[PDB]
Amino acid sequence: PPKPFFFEAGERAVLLLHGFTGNSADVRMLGRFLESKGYTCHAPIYKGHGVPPEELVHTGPDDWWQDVMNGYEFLKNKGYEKIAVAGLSLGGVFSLKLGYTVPIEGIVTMCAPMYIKSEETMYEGVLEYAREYKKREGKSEEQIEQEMEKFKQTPMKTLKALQELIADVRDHLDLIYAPTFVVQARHDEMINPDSANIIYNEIESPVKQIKWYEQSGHVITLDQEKDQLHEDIYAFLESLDW
Repeated sequence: PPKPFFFEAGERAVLLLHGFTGNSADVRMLGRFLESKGYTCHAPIYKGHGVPPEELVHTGPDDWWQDVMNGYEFLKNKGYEKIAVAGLSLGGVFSLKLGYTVPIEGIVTMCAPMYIKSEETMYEGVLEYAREYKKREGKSEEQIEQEMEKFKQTPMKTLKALQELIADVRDHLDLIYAPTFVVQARHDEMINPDSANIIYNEIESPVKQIKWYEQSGHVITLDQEKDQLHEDIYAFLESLDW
């Protein structure tokens, strides 16, 4: 079972936020890299994540946002005065939201969506995540088929609220002034990659960058360009005033 992590290293702190159906392991290699460069990092786990998929469908963005805000306060309460945030997929949407809610030193958004899909299609992605989870538990083909039949007997009501969240943060991009680095996979199989241009062009931040990765998929932290990604994020964070 994944756990949140807290990697102590230096005075600069980074909150690391995972994606929908993800967990802290999606940002753990980035956390260890930043820790080796002097950055303290903390990654929460959202409610219903890092646990059986059956639990995910009774949670929604109102819950996950509380984990995000508690993760920010965690850092504050441990003595960190300045905090940057980096987020993957839905985590990048929450990074932006935190950026117009509380004091933030810098924002890194990685493959954050600014367009949505149908609720059916989003539930299809939850079903596929549940299948992979159960495959990974080492369940039999027959056992997985029985459990998935039953999983289907329960709607995930909060998918509309997740659509509303993305739309809402998009509409508030003009409130963002913190230095921001927009990261996007050119060929992203899960979201519209033009999302990155929406973020870059609509924030008000005088210090902004965007970088495209040509050989990566959506979960960019775990893909083949992660080492260059690490160095690019480090370079961005070292450029801030702190």
